[PDB]
Amino acid sequence: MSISISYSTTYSGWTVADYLADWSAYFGDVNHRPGQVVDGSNTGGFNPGPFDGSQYALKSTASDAAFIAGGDLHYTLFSNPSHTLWGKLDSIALGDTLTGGASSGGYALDSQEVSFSNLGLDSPIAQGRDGTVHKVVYGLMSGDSSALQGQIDALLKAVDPSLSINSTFDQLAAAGVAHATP
Repeated sequence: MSISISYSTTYSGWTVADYLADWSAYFGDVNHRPGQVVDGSNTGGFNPGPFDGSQYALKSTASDAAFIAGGDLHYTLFSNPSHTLWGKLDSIALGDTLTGGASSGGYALDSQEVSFSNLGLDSPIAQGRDGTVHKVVYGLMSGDSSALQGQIDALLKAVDPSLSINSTFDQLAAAGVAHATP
């Protein structure tokens, strides 16, 4: 099946692009870069882990913002090509207050704002950091939602060419693609 969106009633009138720019700015940058991963505060984590699973989750350094990437995900760590997220990305959940982890049976958000599901993205290991899955998720880590925006846009176009990243969540609901939280 094709892209499926969940949205808080708050954002009914908001556009997906406007939402993502404010989200990404609110989440900020955890500075997950060479020489800047010196402890556990900015790694995120995998479920089940240690470097592969059905979820990768990360919370903001600055705020209570967090995201959960869902799929069948893999991370090379120090192995060539190094520091590459690859695999199937099915979903991206954005919201507040990450709970849980590997030891409690999964990551969760207390307050989900928006989620994008059935993304159908799939990157092979050998593509390295140029893979779409890596760029999408690493962008969210870095306070840049661009790659994710582009991919959401393309998927929406394919459902109905009047739909885009610049559509309202309400508009997307009218087209069969999104649903507000009751």
